Amino acid sequence: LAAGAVILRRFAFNAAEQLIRDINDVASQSPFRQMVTPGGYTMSVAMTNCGHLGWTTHRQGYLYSPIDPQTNKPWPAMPQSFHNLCQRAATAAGYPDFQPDACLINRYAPGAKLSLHQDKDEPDLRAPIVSVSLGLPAIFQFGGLKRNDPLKRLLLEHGDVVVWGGESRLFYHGIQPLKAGFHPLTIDCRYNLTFRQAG
Ligand SMILES: O=C(O)CCC(=O)C(=O)O
Ligand SMILES: [Fe+2]
Repeated sequence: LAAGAVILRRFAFNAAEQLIRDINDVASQSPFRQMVTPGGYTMSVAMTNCGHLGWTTHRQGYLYSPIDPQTNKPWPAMPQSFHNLCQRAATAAGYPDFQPDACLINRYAPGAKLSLHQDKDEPDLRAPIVSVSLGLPAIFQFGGLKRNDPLKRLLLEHGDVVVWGGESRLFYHGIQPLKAGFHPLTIDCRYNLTFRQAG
């Protein structure tokens, strides 16, 4: 249960293969990299971005940049497959006007994890975030408006799309260590795309 959240399991099943081809295309321009947090610690999840803006870590904290700090070049353009799926999911969830200008791409290797955090780097917290999972299943955990609220667990599997809007948009959340396994399309990892209106 998550007020404001719209869970569309297997919604992206049909576009999965194409999405994976485009993730590889994006990674060819802006390679996956394990960003270092302001405290000086390497994240276990590997990331990259496509679209006008990209989420990244900085010395002063977190922020969106139109330039890839590693390549010093713009992030790859938002592929059509990405925009089309996000549009259908957003509209289906009730957000037909949602127009993302950034897509953070996370890659989870076996054991990779993402500790509890809030996504508050966006200008308007009223705009939802569309999440698309691919490959191996992962346990998504979330709490409440506070970092010490009751944590709930939700398994996200290949093709699962969740539109995080309303109150859920501000919930603390994370991903538990990815259990080892095999998937025909991603082999041994999980991918997650999150579309955001960062501009
Ligand atoms: O991988 C996930 O399902 C969570 C992605 C996320 O919330 C983020 O990276 O900010
Ligand atoms: Fe997040």
